[PDB]
Formats: sequence, C-alpha cells, structure tokens
Amino acid sequence: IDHKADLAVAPLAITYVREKVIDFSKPFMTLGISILYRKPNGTNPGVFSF
Amino acid sequence: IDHKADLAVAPLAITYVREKVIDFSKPFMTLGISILYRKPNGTNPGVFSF
Ligand SMILES: *[C@@H]1O[C@H](CO)[C@@H](O)[C@H](O)[C@H]1NC(C)=O
Repeated sequence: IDHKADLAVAPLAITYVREKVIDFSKPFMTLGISILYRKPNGTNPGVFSF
Repeated sequence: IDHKADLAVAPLAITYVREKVIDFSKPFMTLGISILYRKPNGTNPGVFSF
C-alpha cells in the first residue's frame, strides 16, 4: 500500500481483504485444504493367524 | 470489444490470447482435463475364476 517495492513473488493467498487494497495478477498455481492420514501400514500378519 | 454488451457470465477460458484484447475477473471455479471411463462391470472369465 506504501511504496518500498511493487512485487512480491511468494505464496500470498488472493482474498477479498487482500484484494480491496492490493492488486493481484493471475494465479500461477492452485491450492486447497485437504486431509492427511496415516496410510494402511500393512497386513501386520501373525503366521499363527490360522 | 465493440462495447455493444457488458458482463457476460458463461464458460470462457482465461487463455493468453483472449486476455490480450479483453479484461477478465478472478475465476469463480477451476477445472482441467480428466479421464472419462466406464464403470467396471465384472463379467468374469472362466478357467481363472474358480
Ligand atoms: C457390462 O455390461 C455392459 C452392458 O452390456 C457392457 O457394455 C459392458 O461391456 C460390460 N462390461 C464392461 C466392460 O463394463
């Protein structure tokens, strides 16, 4: 909003409050909230499972 | 570009060449190319099946 620089090449989410005053370019990447989970580790088999 | 119309909400890509002559907005959804294929059915074979 002041003037010490006119570029900021860093992940800076494009949002309404950040768009009211700042001016943004086209998005060069896409984001999104997604879950994370311990994958199925394995069968964990006991040979005496019979 | 003739100004005979105004805001035109419809499918319209944000490609480079189109942006050269007209202005755009921030996209209201994002999409790409994806594989379309038939659901598996399961008319399973002979010998192998048993
Ligand atoms: C399952 O049934 C449909 C309708 O007969 C058929 O088109 C398809 O080939 C069968 N199997 C597969 C590969 O989905």
